[PDB]
Amino acid sequence: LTVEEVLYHIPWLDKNKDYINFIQEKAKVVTFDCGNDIFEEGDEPKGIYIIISGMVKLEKSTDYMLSGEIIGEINCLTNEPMKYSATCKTVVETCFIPKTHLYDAFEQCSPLIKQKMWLKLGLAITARKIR
Repeated sequence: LTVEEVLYHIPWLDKNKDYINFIQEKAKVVTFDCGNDIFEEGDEPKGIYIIISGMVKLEKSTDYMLSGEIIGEINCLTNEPMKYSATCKTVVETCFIPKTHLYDAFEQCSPLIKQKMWLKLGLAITARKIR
């Protein structure tokens, strides 16, 4: 509903109002038409997208992503080119955090946000192993 509410669901912001307030300063709602690419394999990472609504398909020249899922964490952490494309299979609404503002958050809010992003990715790996 609100950008605030979307940010409050990101695990690595840890429901911290100060961290969320900071991010919200440059977080933007970004909408894609059906069929649009958010990015292509090889692109430099621009930031983090949290899917609000719609369906995104990742392809490495086949994984689907839905509401609540986050795109771009690893690539923002390593600053390496994307290794897959993301194509919108419906109208897709996202909350976007630019990479530079994320890095600013690590310096001005807390370095622990970065550690929490790695944590989130580890637990996903582990969960995905079981599931």
